[PDB]
Amino acid sequence: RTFSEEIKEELVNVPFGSREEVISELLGFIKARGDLDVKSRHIVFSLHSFAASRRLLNLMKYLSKPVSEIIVEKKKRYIKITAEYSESFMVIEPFFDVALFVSFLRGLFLSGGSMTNPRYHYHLEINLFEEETLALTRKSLKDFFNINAGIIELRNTRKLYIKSIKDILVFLEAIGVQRKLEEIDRIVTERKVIGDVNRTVNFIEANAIRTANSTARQIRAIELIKENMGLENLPEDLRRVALVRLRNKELSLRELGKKLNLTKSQIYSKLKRIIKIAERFGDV
Ligand code: NA
Repeated sequence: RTFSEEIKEELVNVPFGSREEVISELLGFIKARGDLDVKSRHIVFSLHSFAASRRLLNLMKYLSKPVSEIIVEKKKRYIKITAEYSESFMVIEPFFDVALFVSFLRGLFLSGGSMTNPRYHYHLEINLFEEETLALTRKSLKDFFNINAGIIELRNTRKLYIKSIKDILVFLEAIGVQRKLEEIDRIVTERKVIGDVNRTVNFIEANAIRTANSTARQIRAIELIKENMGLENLPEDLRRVALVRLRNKELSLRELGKKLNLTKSQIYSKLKRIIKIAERFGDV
């Protein structure tokens, strides 16, 4: 089951605050996915969500309004719900009020909205044809909940989207999601790693101390060999490595390697051999 539909399942039995909030949520369904025909007295809803379809049926039941037909129009296939038109449906001003607006948002989201699995993306969207509706919705999201949302063009439709995981949680909780807010936080909190600047400094020092102690140990090993047997009496490939280290004592192993067409690991293996040889003569 998609993460999005799991969120929508939580909303199927959210309370019906009042008749006004019920009609406001229905208007959300109507605006997003309703093909309205006042003359023939019907509304055709096209829904890709079963959670959304069940919520729509529960709203119509609350209002005591009959739904006449439920069919699948033959992934791209969708649910067609035909219901009776009532002028009361269109009388509500859904933005005027945070209670009315939250119900409108729930309707918009259930019918035409979706949300990405936050393990992969931060994305919650609402698809809508009308341009005014989307702008007004975006303004009310900001005024009421301080939620910043962008807008996207798709020719067939336009998308309102929220990319802040903070704003997404506020949005979801506002419309009545509960269980899944905990799962989202466990995912968000688990991607995080916080702080210690002193731990960072400690780590950087430790690596620098390792590198310095190694380099000193290389130099010391080369000096002992030079004193006791002569570098000229090393195997040719170790001899060049000993000289390059001794002549370039502040270079990294990578940079020492470049001077002999050797990789860092190659020059490092040779330095280890040189140190092994120098144990003969003294502490290294
Ligand atoms: Na050199």
